[PDB]
Amino acid sequence: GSDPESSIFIEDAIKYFKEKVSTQNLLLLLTDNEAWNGFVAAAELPRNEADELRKALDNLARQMIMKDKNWHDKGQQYRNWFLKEFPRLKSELEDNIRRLRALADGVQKVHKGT
Repeated sequence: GSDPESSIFIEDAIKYFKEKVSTQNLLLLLTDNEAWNGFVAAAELPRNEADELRKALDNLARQMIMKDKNWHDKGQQYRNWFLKEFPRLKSELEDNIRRLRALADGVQKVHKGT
């Protein structure tokens, strides 16, 4: 009754990243540092959950990196950033994650949002 509830947000965000988002798509968010910060800095997430998210996704990635060199194979998920950020923007990944975060606060309300 005086907690951030980051853990709930992490597990339920990983559900959004595994069920709603493809693994091959989230690995391209993880591989590039500016892409991940483009998500987190937009979502304004504290370093605690900011890391716990990518670390939980890095356990999903931990089993992959043993055989997959796809991380630096060619680097071209798409030929342009326009082609990447057009079906959905990094602010949409942020939006859906801010929903999950404010739902964690929706249970707790110690972090005085509204």
